[PDB]
This record gives sequence, structure tokens and C-alpha cells, in this order.
Amino acid sequence: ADQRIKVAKPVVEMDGDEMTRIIWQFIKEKLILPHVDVQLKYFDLGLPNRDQTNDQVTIDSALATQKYSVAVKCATITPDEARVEEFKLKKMWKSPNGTIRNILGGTVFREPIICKNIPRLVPGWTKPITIGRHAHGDQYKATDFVVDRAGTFKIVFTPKDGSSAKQWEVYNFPAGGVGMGMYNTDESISGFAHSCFQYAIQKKWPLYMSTKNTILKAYDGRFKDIFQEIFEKHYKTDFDKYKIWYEHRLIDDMVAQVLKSSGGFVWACKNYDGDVQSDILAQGFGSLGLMTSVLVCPDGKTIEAEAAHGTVTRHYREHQKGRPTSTNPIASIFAWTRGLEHRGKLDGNQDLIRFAQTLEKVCVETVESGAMTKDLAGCIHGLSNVKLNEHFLNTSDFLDTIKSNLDRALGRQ
Amino acid sequence: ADQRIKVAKPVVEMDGDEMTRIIWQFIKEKLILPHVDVQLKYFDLGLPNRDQTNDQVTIDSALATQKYSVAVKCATITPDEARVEEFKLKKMWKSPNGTIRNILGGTVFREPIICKNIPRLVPGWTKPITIGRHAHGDQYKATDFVVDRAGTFKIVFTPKDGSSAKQWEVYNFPAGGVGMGMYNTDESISGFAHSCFQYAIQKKWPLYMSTKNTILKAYDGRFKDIFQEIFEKHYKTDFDKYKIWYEHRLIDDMVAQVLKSSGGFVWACKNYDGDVQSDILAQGFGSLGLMTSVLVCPDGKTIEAEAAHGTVTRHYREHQKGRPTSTNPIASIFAWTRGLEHRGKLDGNQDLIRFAQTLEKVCVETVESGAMTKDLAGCIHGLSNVKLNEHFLNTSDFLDTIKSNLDRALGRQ
Ligand SMILES: [Mn+2]
Ligand SMILES: [Mn+2]
Repeated sequence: ADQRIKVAKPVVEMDGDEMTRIIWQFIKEKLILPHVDVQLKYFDLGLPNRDQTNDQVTIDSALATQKYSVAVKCATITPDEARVEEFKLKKMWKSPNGTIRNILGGTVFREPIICKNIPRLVPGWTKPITIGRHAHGDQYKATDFVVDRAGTFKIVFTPKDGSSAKQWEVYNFPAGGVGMGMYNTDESISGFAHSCFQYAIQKKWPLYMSTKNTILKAYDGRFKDIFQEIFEKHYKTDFDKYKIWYEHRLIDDMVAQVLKSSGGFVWACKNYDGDVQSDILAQGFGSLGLMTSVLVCPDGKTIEAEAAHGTVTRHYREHQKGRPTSTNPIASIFAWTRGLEHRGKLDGNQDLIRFAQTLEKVCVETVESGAMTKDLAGCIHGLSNVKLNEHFLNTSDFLDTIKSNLDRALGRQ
Repeated sequence: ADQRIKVAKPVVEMDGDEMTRIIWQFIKEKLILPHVDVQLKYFDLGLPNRDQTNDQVTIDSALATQKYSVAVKCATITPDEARVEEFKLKKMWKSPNGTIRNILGGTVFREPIICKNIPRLVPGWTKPITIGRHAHGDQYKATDFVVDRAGTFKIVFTPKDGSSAKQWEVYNFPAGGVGMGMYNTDESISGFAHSCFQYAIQKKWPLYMSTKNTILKAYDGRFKDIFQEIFEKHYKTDFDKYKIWYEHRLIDDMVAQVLKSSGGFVWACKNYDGDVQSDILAQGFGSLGLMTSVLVCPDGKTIEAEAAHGTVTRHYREHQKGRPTSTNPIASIFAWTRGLEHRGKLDGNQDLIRFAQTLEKVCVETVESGAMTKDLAGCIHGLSNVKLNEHFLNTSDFLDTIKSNLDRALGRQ
């Protein structure tokens, strides 16, 4: 090789679990470190270390991200009963993503990584679609509980200024059941709106925001009102100028509209809807492994790029048996590239920016050239008609191919 | 002569709004009344009458349904700010569907009405999919509010038996925002589970139930636990016997799995998810107008069949100008057939059951023969390449074709 790109500021690195943790290291050693001299503020968010630090490492990584402005995160495990037993956890630690997002705040933008040779499950989507998932509140910062006997469920709001408090009787349970309370803030919703309007303008695409305000008149109505107010005051002039538009839509009408569309728009989703619908989008364009996920804070300075899929336990078990696997690392690679690209933009480091964009292009070109992992090969020839080294490559070999293609792309620059 | 089929018990009829209200009457006059002598317990749920009765007519229709066991419902308008002004409403009346479902309870089963010549937007779904939407609680019976200043949001649960009350601080608002509380009951969830397991066995199909219990551990965990408990105690023996299975899945994993599947399964959805995902299914199979929606109550005797799509305001405006339209009446027709079929099953009226099933088959055969409304014609030739009487027919003419085909079919019997 030659000189490695010098990076003036550090990048926060959040290590993850199982198979994703394994390929994360492969990516670091084969594609990043050899070409980039970056200081990494390492935080092991692997389940074992979270348990050892009583989940404090998760909070620490979020604070570090605020300080340094950029973080790249590896997929992690959100503990359930079985995981508690498997890892002998002292507590069923809450979702680290939820914790990080709550601290940083913002919008998680998700878009498909388009490869011309990968078949879409929804033929009609000829253009990409971007989802802006509000990353704060609602079901992810809720208080839920089980009721085991008849009783009254009420809510009390007590003003800090000392003004008259208010109460609501949510329900008088005749017997057992469940209850929950959730919230969101005008401040968080506003930041969410601004980020989405700005993204739509950058893309020169229309923007749609979905809710079910016909049912949750106050809660969802707030989202609708704030979006419209912010639109009229700050973005309508530009939207009209660029011949795009902004429209609120009821969630059920919206999902049908999207499925029947040809894509080419930004879709602002509440936290829960963003979670559910982004997986429909990823799968619809071809694969869950072909999607980027970047948390953009309202400050327009801080971001957290992540691999938003599972930890591929199946493959991990094989890896533990000393066997190679064919795990798609593309999503993890884009977490690194989006992070390095932002680091470069903040520092005005053109070489780093060019490196990140080059690696992303090389990933797509590599797949389009026919080199890919088993999952993608299956999407083309059928999950039951693909043979190793014939239709797909194992993770390590796939990465070596990317590395080769990368050097070539950089050499011709 | 009067050869109408005699019906011994009444059927509750819930009239609706705008264009659906118009075609509802066409259906009654052209397809139902000429062939069936049924006593209809009429309730006008049109927005104007709901306003006139302070929405009491909605409750009255639900009580009638409990009494007579069968209701057929026309699509209605759920009032928003614009509707309040348009209809000069004294109040923004809540969703009548939510009101009826809360009173009756149960599961809303939704399935596509498959026509061989209508293209799917999701090619992979070679077999139908049925969604069992829990019809009670959650967001549809929630208490939501806007917070306009700093203050504490807390929840208090006070047991009736005098045992220790419980309190939770949901959030301390630093400024303005929104808050809400929602609930569900063990009883309602259990009825929902039973209906879905029974439906899967009737279909000889696997059953999947989705939640996000990794986040809402108590609330969603309750659904997961109750389903598993009921499965093991009442249905595992039959599922094993018929080689089918029951599995819980996280909602985001589930939607991706569904999109990539070939269909052929029952999907139990929480109220909200059922609402959103049923529109994706309807659109995915071809059209929002090609879907049945039947509320099956916990008592295993009461049902409410409805046309679950919009009121087609656009076409209604044209109708008001004395102009004919090409509005798809199939969903509304199936509301009547599913209702009459159940009436027949309860009364042991074979002729009525045969009539209902014959009419459903005739509708499908008619569309497959090439006779259809503009929306379906567009799905085949393209919304911008269809000509009246060439590729599609206006509503009245389409209904006349169905009537003609129906008589021919009933005659062969
Ligand atoms: Mn997700
Ligand atoms: Mn709906």
C-alpha cells in the first residue's frame, strides 16, 4: 500500500455481539485500518461487557459521541428471558439502541443500498425511498405494567409552575390486564420535523409524514400541527421553488400508498412506525442486509451510524465451531463509511470523504459484478440453488474481494 | 311471483357515508332485496344522523348487534377538523368503528378477495394471507393529551381490594409535549388468541402473532404469554396433528418475513398493527377494494361484517353533480354476503347460505370475465389507459352485470 489517510479527530466505536461482532473486526482489519489512521474511542457494547458494567458502558458511549460528534455502531443484542439465561445476566438490560437514541436524540434515516442485480420484492419501487424515523420517545421510553386485579388506572399531570394539576381516569380494570403510558416533547418533534424537511430539500423529493390523528387526536395531532407550522414558516418557500411538496397522511393510507408507488420520496415516521416500516422497505427493495441507518441529531453536527439488522446467531454458532460463514457485511461496512464520511465533512478532510464514498461504491460494484454472500445469492438464484464459490463467497473471501476492488479503485483515482 | 328466500331472524344494517352510502343502496335494491326477504334492523350511521343523535345511534346499533347476532356495515366517516366544518358538527365524534368494536369486542379477520386477473404488487404472495386484528383496546381506547408546560406525568394504579396502590413517574416534562395512556385486558387478549388459533386450525395454516415485547416487556409480554399458555393448553395437540405451527415474532422481523413469504398463513395482529398491516396486505394482493373485514365476537355467535375502505369522496362529488361513477362495490357486497352467510349458519337456512356464497363466487367470476370498475381496470391496463365501457363499467352497469350473472348461477342450482 502506501500512506494511510490521517484523521485529525477521533471516531467513537461501539462494538457489538455474536456474528456481527466477528465481521465488524474483519471490516476494521481488512478495509479500514489499512487505509485510515483514525483514533477510535472504543466502547464494548457486547452483551457480556454491558452486564459487567451494569450497562454503564452504553451511556458512556453516548456521551463520548456527543463529545466527538461521530459514532459507528455494530449490531447488538437486546436481552430477553432466554438471553438472560444464556449469558447469565444479572438483569435484563434494556435496548442499548433505545438508550443511545434517547440521550443523543434526533432522527434515524434509513435507505436501501441499491444493487442493480438484486431483485426487488416490490417491482414497482423503481426509485429509492428514505424513511426518517423519529428516534425519541413513544413506545421506546414508555412505562408499562401488568395489572393482576381489579383497580383504577389514572394519570396525573402536575404543573411545575404550581398551577392546577390535572387527572384522567384511563380505565377501571374489572380484572387483570395491562397498562402503559408514553410521551414525547415539542422540542424533540420539532427537531425531527426540521431534519426531515431539510433532507427532502437536499434530495429534491416530496415529504410525507404519517400518524393516526383521527384516533389519537391530541398525541398525533401534535405531530401534525408542529410539522405544518414548521413547514409554513421555514420550508414552504423552498419546497415550492423545487416543485416538491409536504403532506400529512394517515398511517394506514400511507402504507398502501407507498406499496403502490414508484418510490422517490422521504417518509417521516414516528418511532414505532419507523421501526416496523423500515424493515418492510429494506426487504421490499431486496434484502434486510442492504440498508443504511444513521441517527442524525438536530444539532446538525452529531451522528451515529449503525448496522440495524440482527446479530446472525445461526452463523455465529458455526463460527464458534471454527467454521467459516457467508454473512453479509455490507450494512456494517456502510456504518463505517457513513461515519468516516461525516468525520471527513466536519474536519474538511477530503481524502477521508473520498475514501468512504469510494468504499461504498466498490461494495455495490462488487455485488453487481457477481461477488456476494449467500443471502444475496439466494435472492437471485433461489435460497436452495446456490453453491459456495459458485454463486456466493464466504464472509472473509467476500471481504478480500472488496479489498482488492478497493485498492484498484483508489489506484485509478 | 315472489320467490325470495325467507329469513327467520333479523340482520342489523348500519348505513354509511358519501359514495359508499350510495352504492350500499344500489347493492340492496339490485342484489339483495330481490332475492332475500330479510327483516333489517336499520341504523343510520351516516355522519349527519350521528350528529343529530349525539352519536347515540352508533351505540344503539352495537347493542342491536349483540341482540340479533349479525350486522352488516357500510363505510363511514370518522370526523376531523375539516369534516366538522363541512357537516357543521356540534362535536368531533369519535370513530364509530372503534365504538362498535369496543362494545362488541373480538377479532377483525381480514383477507384479500382474490381475482386471478388482478396483478399483485407483491408477486411472491402466491397464496392468500389472513390477518386477525385484535379489535379491542390499545390506541383505540386511549387517553391522550397535550402538555403545554413543564410538569410531572405520573400513573397511579389503585387496586379495588385495598391492597397497595402503585405509582410510576412516566416523565418530567421540561416543557411542552404530549402524553398518553392505553390498556388492554387479559379477557380480551384471551378471546383474541382463541379465535386466531381456531381460525388457523380451520384453515390448516400456521399461525404467527407479532409484538415488540423486547421493548414493551410487560404490555406486549402479556400478549406473548397468554397466546403461548392458551396454545399449550387448548390447541397444540391439533396443531401438531395437522402439521401446522404457532410462533411469536417481533413485529419488525414479522413484516419482513411476510413480504418475503409466499403467503398461506394466519397472522394475529395487535389492534394498531392490524390496522396498518391489513392495508399493506390488501394493496399487496392487488387492491384496497378487494378485502373482507369481519369482526368475530368472543361469544362465538355474534359478528359484524363491514366494508373497511374509504367513502370515496371524489366520486361522491361527481355523483352529487348527477354524474355516474365507477366505484368498486365488491367490498360492500361481501359485507352483505358474509353477514347473510352467518345469519344462515345460525338459523340453519341452507338456501340463504348458498345464496351468499354464490354471490361471492359470481363477483369474482364477473371480474375475472373482464367486467370490472375503473380502479381494477387500472390495476391491469394502467390507471391512464382505461376507457369507459372499453376496459371498465360504471357502478350501476357493473352491478347489473353481477345481477345477470347471479340469476344465471342461481338457476343452474
Ligand atoms: Mn427494527
Ligand atoms: Mn385502517
